[PDB]
Amino acid sequence: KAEYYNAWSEWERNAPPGEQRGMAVSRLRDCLDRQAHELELNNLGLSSLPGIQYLPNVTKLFLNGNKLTDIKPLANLKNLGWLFLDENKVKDLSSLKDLKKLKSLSLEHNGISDINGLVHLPQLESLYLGNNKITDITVLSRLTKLDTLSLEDNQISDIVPLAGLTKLQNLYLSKNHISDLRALAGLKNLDVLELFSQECLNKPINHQSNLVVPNTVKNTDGSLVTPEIISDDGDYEKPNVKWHLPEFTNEVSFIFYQPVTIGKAKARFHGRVTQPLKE
Repeated sequence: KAEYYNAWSEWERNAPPGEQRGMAVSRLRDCLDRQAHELELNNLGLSSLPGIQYLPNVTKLFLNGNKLTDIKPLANLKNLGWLFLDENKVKDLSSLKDLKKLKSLSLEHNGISDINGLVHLPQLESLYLGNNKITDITVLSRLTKLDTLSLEDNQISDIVPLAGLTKLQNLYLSKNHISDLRALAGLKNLDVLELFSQECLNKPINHQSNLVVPNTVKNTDGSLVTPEIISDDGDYEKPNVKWHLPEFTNEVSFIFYQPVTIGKAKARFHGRVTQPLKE
């Protein structure tokens, strides 16, 4: 504990060129001294953590509203059940690998794209990944104990990794790039499902005066969703969206609004497909 108090003072003096490192050192000492289960470090602006070697009574770590980029210091908090890292800048989760009791992880607004470190947390029950940069969700197929998964406001178009996650009950997928719901067809245990605000972007094609674009928006059974609104006087004749474009234009689009039911869960699958055109 002398060595701990010491490490923490050195760290307190390395604030980069508005971090509340005094308050943090106070909280760390209070936590260690009382062998507390909770270490509350929210909104301190911290850009790093010192060495923390042995807080094995700590089961709840609150770090919302800091600016951490490296969570290697958390690696030995092996008894953590709840970890909150909202609005940090963490971009690799491999340092969590020995946290086998972790049940809840919040990591909103970190800008993370590489979530492969989740492979080490098969017992996770709640995972909050809203507002990140996630395109590749293939790790999530390992997280078969999740009850709650937020993936909203990411860059996800391939949801196949969720297809076997039948335990899922709360699933937030709004503000992604999802046009095909088939991966959700077996998720009949859902209560909450959010699928609004999709913005899907086709690869460019050449402009033609008679344009014919296959519809790519699919229900959970693979059937095509009839567009609601089509740009530029276009029409729909399944399976195609059609336009007459006597002059070049650089894009056309269409909007879809589809009630979905998966088990008991009811949601609106609602979004836009954009088709860029090359002259």
